[PDB]
Amino acid sequence: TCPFYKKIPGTGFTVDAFQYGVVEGCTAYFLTHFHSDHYAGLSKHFTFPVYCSEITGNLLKNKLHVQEQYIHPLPLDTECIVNGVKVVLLDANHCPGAVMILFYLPNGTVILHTGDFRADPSMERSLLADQKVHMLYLDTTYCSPEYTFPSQQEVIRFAINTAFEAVTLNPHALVVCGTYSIGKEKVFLAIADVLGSKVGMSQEKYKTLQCLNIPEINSLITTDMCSSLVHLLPMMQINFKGLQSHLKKCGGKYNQILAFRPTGWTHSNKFTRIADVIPQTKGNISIYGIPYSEHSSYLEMKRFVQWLKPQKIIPTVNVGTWKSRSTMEKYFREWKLEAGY
Ligand code: NI
Repeated sequence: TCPFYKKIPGTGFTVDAFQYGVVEGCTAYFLTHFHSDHYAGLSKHFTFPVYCSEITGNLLKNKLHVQEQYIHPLPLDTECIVNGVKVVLLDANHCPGAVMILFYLPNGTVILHTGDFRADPSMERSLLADQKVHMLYLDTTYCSPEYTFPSQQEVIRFAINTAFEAVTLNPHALVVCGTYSIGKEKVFLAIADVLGSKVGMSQEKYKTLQCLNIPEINSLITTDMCSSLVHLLPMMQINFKGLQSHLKKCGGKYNQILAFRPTGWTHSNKFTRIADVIPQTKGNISIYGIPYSEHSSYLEMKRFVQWLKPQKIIPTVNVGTWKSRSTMEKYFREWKLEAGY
């Protein structure tokens, strides 16, 4: 049965709420982005209206085989009406096609649902600036002060310099990037760009990238592994076994692998600057752990919330346990007392 935090009060609307069968009273199902925990339950068998970004709709059509009649894509940054309610979709700075949703309720209440997001200062000069927001449905993935991480740009610069040096040193080395969902594409696109290469990958992965409205994408990606010095593999294969095995498959065309594993936070973020990072190595294979986050750090989340000054916060992540809920309520209370709302 559908939880309160996926319901929008005073509408027939739900968010990211497809795994409970038919939700009684729901007249429109929003989907914030194409990640499986959020789309869970959607299939070609779904026959109610789904509202989402154009990218998310392309994915729904092509990967999930949801029928076109049920897919209602909306442009971003544009005031639209849905079932007689005014709504706006905003860029979430998460994965391709991910959005936050602004609901302007008939009674005059304004609600922001962040979906999944990485808070940024640019969000402070959006349509959010134009009026008070009363309720915030918040991505609390890293809502604890230990969660720090570098900027996406620091990480990319690091990846670029590292790959360029290794391949200029050994022109027969192969660059491999690990992947499991959409998101974090800039890792492999920036590396490929500095090496003058396309990125090679499986047919299933190519098909996914072809739905994302990336400019000039046909000149950036290919299913011909032979013709490419940056390859994508499933994240599960980024280990010394998987990478040796892959190296055998390429027909001796390369004699070395340099691999990247973009992770979230893991415990060593507590000490190490990006400049100090060093790989695990076994022989002619070297693996780098890089902390590329598409969720807010604790400090990013705190700044956004203290700017927005909402009357109520409703978490959407880590809600299944009392300890978690209680911990998060303590931070929200500190933030409020500090900022004076
Ligand atoms: Ni997500």
